[PDB]
Amino acid sequence: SKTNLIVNYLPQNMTQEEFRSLFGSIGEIESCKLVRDKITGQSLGYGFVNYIDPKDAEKAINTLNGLRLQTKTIKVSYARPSSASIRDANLYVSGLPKTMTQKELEQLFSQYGRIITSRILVDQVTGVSRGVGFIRFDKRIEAEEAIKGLNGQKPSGATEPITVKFA
RNA sequence: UUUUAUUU
Repeated sequence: SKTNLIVNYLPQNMTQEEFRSLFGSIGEIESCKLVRDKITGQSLGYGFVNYIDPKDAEKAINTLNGLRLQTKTIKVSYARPSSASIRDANLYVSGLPKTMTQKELEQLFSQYGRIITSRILVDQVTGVSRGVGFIRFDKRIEAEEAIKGLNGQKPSGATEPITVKFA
């Protein structure tokens, strides 16, 4: 992209100043905002940082992505243009082979469009896949095509069919 | 039904 970044998985405790302070260390910022609920005013867990120099936006991703703050591992990536087309493109998937890895889940779903995030939920005990997860596409239309194409289908080698629906 | 919460 260029100069605008979206930072996800920010801890609920991180303030607007600590946010600007953390990213301001990379280089000059034209603007940045820790997004908060319109009514409660509480952090929504993500924010945006727009640098003056695109080289610093690149440095921010290279140096800050994966930084562990409190219980989170933040993600820093390029913010795609604010368009209604990228909204509601999150899918909840279930019935996946428990042997399936995130790499395979994304290869399966990538046929339908650019994947923003993907995750396989694991048992909060032994760490065994639950065969359930999420896939967030770039465009809502791509998620629509993935539902039509994969909902109720059996992914190569799978003995059981998977379920795909909007989160 | 997520590192609850990826477009201010």
